[PDB]
Amino acid sequence: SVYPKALRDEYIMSKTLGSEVKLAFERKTCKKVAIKIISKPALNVETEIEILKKLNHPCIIKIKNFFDAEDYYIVLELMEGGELFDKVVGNKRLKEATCKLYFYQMLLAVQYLHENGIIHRDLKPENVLLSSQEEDCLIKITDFGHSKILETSLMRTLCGTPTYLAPEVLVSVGTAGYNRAVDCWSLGVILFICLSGYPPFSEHRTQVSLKDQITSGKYNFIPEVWAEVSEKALDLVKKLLVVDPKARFTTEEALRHPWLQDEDMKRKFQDLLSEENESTALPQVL
Ligand SMILES: NC(=O)c1ccc(-c2cc(-c3scc4c3OCCO4)cnc2N)cc1
Repeated sequence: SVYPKALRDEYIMSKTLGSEVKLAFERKTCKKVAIKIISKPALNVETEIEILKKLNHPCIIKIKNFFDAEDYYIVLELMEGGELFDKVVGNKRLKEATCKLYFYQMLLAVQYLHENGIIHRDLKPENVLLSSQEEDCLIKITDFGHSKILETSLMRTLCGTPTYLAPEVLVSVGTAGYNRAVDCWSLGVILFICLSGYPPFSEHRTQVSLKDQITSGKYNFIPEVWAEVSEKALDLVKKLLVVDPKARFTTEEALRHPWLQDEDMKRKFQDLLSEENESTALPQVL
């Protein structure tokens, strides 16, 4: 098959980056972009586009253009560093200071989403992108297909008498409003993987079921591997891998954790930030 005419009109398509995501060039600027192809569905796409249009944050990918045709085409910022996944697969591990730089950006991004009433719901190494091939770089969150936009139903229900209201609804009031905490769990797992080169929950060399490990919260701790890692880092992971969503660390609490009170790391991030902004900085009023 071929690409839609409206797309071909503005962009020159190119190689596959991930088998789907393609490299392409905007004709007007000769600049590199990334184009995500979603085969026809509608719903996930509708929300993803609507989310990407309204969000504006350095650690969240930006949408440049959209094409609704034989298939869906979403035009995004090209992230040259690729997926974080490819940096941690094959038991590869990142140096702790890099985990801190990356994770700090993940936390800001996800905090920003929660502030804006959005739950990602699919945080994984694959949906985290690096801006460059340098190991010191900006990261951006991607893939909002599974996202949720924020209990209004329950809220309406609590107005008025529960004369006819079922018990399980009232019981659900306790935990109502903590859906965002699933993102913090996911962050916890990502941080674990990054620090250790291996996953906290798997079926490899174990007879307890994946489900069971997770609900129990008994992650596979391998002291050999973790001796390399700080006690501060490990502590943060522990407060994110908390089974009770009400007790689990929020992004704010993670951001205040001692492991993240690291002025050098922050400085380096600011550095990479303004360096990215140089491209677009208009002179301003003194
Ligand atoms: N699942 C998604 O929504 C999504 C969106 C954008 C990207 C993305 C990937 C890349 C990649 S992947 C492997 C690469 C590469 O670029 C450098 C060469 O090697 C680049 N930009 C993107 N926006 C992935 C998934």
